Amino acid sequence: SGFRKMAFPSGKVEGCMVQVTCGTTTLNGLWLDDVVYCPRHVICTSEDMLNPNYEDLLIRKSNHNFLVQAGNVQLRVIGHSMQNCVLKLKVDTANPKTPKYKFVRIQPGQTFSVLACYNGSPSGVYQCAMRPNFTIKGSFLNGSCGSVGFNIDYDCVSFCYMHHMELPTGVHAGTDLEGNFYGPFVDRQTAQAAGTDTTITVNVLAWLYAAVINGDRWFLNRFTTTLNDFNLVAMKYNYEPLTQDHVDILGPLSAQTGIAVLDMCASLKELLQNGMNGRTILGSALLEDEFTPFDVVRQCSGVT
Amino acid sequence: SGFRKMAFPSGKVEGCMVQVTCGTTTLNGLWLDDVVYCPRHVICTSEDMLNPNYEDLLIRKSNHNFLVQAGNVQLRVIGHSMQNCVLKLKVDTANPKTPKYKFVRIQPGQTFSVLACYNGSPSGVYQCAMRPNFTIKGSFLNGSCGSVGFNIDYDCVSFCYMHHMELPTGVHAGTDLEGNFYGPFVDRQTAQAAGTDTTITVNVLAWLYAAVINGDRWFLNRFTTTLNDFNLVAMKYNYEPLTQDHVDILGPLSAQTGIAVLDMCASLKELLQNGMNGRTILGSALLEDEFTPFDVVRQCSGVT
Ligand SMILES: O=C(Cc1cccc(Cl)c1)Nc1cncc2c1CCCN2
Ligand SMILES: O=C(Cc1cccc(Cl)c1)Nc1cncc2c1CCCN2
Repeated sequence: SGFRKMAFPSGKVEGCMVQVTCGTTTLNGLWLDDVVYCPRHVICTSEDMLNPNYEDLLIRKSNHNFLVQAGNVQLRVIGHSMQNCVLKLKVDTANPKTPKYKFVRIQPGQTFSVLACYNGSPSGVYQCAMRPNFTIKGSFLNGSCGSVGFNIDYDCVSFCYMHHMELPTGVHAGTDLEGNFYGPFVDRQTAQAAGTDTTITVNVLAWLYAAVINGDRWFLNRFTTTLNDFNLVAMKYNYEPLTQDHVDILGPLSAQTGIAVLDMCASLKELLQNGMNGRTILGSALLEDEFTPFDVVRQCSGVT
Repeated sequence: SGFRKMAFPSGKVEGCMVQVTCGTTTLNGLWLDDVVYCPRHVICTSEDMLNPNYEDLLIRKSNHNFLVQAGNVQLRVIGHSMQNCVLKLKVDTANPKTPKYKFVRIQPGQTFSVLACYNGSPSGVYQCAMRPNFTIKGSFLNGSCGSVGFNIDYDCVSFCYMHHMELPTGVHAGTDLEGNFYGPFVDRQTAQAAGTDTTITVNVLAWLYAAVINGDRWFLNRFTTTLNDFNLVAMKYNYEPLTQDHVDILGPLSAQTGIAVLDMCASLKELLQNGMNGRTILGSALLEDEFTPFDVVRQCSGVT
């Protein structure tokens, strides 16, 4: 029992982290096979970031201008190319610690672990979610760029995020491993404001199921609702609309607890309308939305 | 910017996790050098746990009864000994992945990362604190025993906890790596109730400093207080008494923000008395106490 914001074990990803320096800029790179992936803004100075023309800036760079260091050893760069907002640096050595891996582009509401790095060295690991406004609420300082987000399925690492920037609002934006940003963000130091950060309803419901499984049941009420009635309330509280796909995904949690999905929706509706009244659920005074239904099943079953 | 409940990168500890089986019981072991450490209740059946005489149960066990598996390979047990509540299984092979390590016994209020494991395989990593009642609020299922808690200082892993049991209240108890339980708990299936789970005041203050550093300042007020006045309020709210040692430890955070420790105490006093009023601090609707002052400085400075 007990329910924690748990990240995947980071060892497989730690073995991929390298330092990439170009000119005066140093950030993190991801070394998989004989390619090092990193944010293309490694070629920029702080001035260049105001209005960068990446193609023009990249013309002035050669393979020997990209310094890649894996631990205390230097890797030889034998090629470089720009794919969207990432640079792919071909090195002459395949990473001996390359795990089985995939590059995936996640949807909003999906969770992943982040291995925060500086100078190619890991500092910490934490769990987060891709927000519905395509930002992440991370913990990143200067030099954290190129730190990655990932999920693990047994021995396969699915890389889904690469850190690129912090918006003026303190929230984070980045790309998938093909270099395409999540959301409308661009790698420029310009006014970029995020849209509404709505709550991931299906995740809140999964976490309510995790609470019941772990014994916190005070919020269970004698009511039920319909998808349309629930969604009227969810719109009012800036919650994402719940669909039949979401109800389907909550099926195993509904079966495990014997609480119909729409009954849990009615409990969530009353929590939104009445508040917590100074009470807590799984040690939280607010409704947690960074656990997917898959995360709840995984944590509650012990998948290694 | 941004502030997350961050765990240490787990790779160094993942390379130490093994499966230990004795009879019908399987749990996790920690393989460091040529010794595998594990909870001594690996020799017990579920019936034995009601009133175990570990010395008597251990007499019936020989080296060949302890099955140790590191990945898909079996380790040869050439000796075994009981040290307090842990078994030390001497194997014929030194762990090639043994990191630089220490065994430390932490004090209540101190935080550490847990690598939750099942069958010697890592499932997740999360950050927790040793509660003032010597319990931990973990996320452990059956088979998680022997999972460890640790801190990392550059390349040295300081192991501080080994998981042993879940109390009837859903909270967790375990030992340091010398086999001594934290708190008054015993490795027996008997009525063991935890004492008052008080809030770690110094950690709440550190987290209030982290909030100011990250821009959440609404709770800062025009008041100050004294240690004795603050402590009268802290007693009323089941908060640990704040000492001059704690004020000293918050010195760097006080200097960074320019907010005197006793001024932050007065802000915390008003938060306790008036509540949050539906507001949040660092995305939390309650006062977080599982970040030490060292954790706040580490996260806010980027120590790798
Ligand atoms: O945001 C940037 C630099 C940057 C500027 C403009 C565009 C792009 Cl793509 C990147 N780096 C960063 C990332 N995460 C966190 C923090 C920083 C620096 C300040 C402290 N925190
Ligand atoms: O508590 C025990 C077994 C046990 C019984 C009595 C004494 C001792 Cl030392 C150990 N194992 C466990 C640990 N953490 C979590 C969960 C379990 C099983 C139930 C599910 N969760």
